[PDB]
Amino acid sequence: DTHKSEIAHRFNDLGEKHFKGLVLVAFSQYLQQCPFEDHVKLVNEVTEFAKKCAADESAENCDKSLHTLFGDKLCTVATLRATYGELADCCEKQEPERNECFLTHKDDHPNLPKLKPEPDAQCAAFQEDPDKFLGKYLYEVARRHPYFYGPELLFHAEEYKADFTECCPADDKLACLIPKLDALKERILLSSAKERLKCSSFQNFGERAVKAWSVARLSQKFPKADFAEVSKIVTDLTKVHKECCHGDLLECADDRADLAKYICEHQDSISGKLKACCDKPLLQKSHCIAEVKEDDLPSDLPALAADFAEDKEICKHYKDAKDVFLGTFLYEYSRRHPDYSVSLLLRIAKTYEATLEKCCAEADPPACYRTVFDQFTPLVEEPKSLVKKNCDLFEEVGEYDFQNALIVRYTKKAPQVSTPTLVEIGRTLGKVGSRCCKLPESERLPCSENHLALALNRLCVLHEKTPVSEKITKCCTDSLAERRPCFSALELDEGYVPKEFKAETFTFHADICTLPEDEKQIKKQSALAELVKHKPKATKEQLKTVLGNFSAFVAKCCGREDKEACFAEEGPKLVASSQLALA
Repeated sequence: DTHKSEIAHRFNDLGEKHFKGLVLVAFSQYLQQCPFEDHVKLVNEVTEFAKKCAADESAENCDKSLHTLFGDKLCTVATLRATYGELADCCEKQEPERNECFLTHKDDHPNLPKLKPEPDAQCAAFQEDPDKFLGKYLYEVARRHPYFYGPELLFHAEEYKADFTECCPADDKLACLIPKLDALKERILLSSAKERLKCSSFQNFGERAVKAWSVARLSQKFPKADFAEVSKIVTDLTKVHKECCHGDLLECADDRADLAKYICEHQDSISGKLKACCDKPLLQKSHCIAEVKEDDLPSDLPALAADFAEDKEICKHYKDAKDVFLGTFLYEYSRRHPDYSVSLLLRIAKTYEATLEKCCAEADPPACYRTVFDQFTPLVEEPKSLVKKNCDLFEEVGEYDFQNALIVRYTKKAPQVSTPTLVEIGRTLGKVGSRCCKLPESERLPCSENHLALALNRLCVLHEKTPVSEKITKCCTDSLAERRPCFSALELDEGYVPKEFKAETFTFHADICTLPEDEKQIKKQSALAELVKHKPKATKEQLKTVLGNFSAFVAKCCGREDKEACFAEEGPKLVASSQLALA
């Protein structure tokens, strides 16, 4: 078989730490609400069985697929029906039905307590049992991010470990640690969103979309890599993420390490950016490769016209070599467009395709498609200008205000979406501005739009469980490449029924005062979303004014000796008048 004992195989390939680590992740992700130590128990159990199997691969049940095994193990959890009404059902199922059911049950918004950099308790529990602590952390993250890129989560566990290692004996324990952990969780959220997108793309669009994505993306990254090489990496990487996305984390990690190895063996024909990565220890390397910056364009990028616009037998290649020719196009076009977002590239590929599909059905395809690259211009311009308008706004207005505009913007598009989601999305989209907008300008488009894809996908993912808007559905389930334009193209449904006004929603209390700023913002942005839901027609500018008024009022009442009296005295008036200020 593919390996006598997949479990042994993986155990042997990954080694215990990573294997347990990934099993922990795998398990945490599948069974998100389970006590950490029950996951540890299961991981141990499975790891134990790994070890037995590694010792005797012909042992009873060592033959079983990883999933049967892990599904089996998960299905043994105590409170299975209790904790996971859904999952129990899954457990009656054989693989892969069972895994599929299990994945489906994966909760993308388990809304678990926020992992708070709690330096003392954490440093303590890390100093007590760094293994349990990192485990916990894998668990905490995995369960919060049921699709987090397993291997990556082990890598992040290292950073998490490295953070605590650096910061625990420091006198300045909080201020060594909180920013690291803050950054880590951000890196986590982003990585998570990245992997979520990958996984969503598999789920929702299939491997070919993931592939085309990865082609576009790895072409950008590895522009000096030949197509074959990109393709190879894409196939492998797709497999990696397919596995990971399917909770086949061991395979995923193992394949990933294979891939990293492969990439590092081939770094010279892949990218000079890999050298840094390929010098790194395993997880770092893989991480580094995953996150690798795009290589310099090779100075021998081929003119694309010749093959892709001018070549007379394009239709022929298009007909008998579609995937490849398009893949090639995508590769070629993407490697020379690190300045475009992947989805843009994919849209461009789709237009390229559509244009061949058009041109080749016509009388002189060549005269039709010779202008094929020219049809990319509008595809380019739209996101470029959206990125500009957004960076401009962002620049002008700053993250929170930008988030607010985004919250308004998305709440308008999708007012049925839960406030927290809307806030989350607009918040994340604002973090996109902050991330992307400050980048060298040619990086903002790919940045914004790539990151936008992450956040939309987040919304989409959320929308999967909690479908509230067909328009979201449509945007989420139509072309992944079009998803961002689709969302961008959303505006307010002049159908949507303003959410009934509930004063309390905008009623602030002094509790807000003790909130960290991001939570006060969230509270404001939540009210803001709510202001929008209630007054969908209210312009962002009215909303901004009103939120302004709310913020001021909050700021003021928080600064009052009697915070609550302030909120109590002044809130309702503002709540009432706010409404006047809207639609």
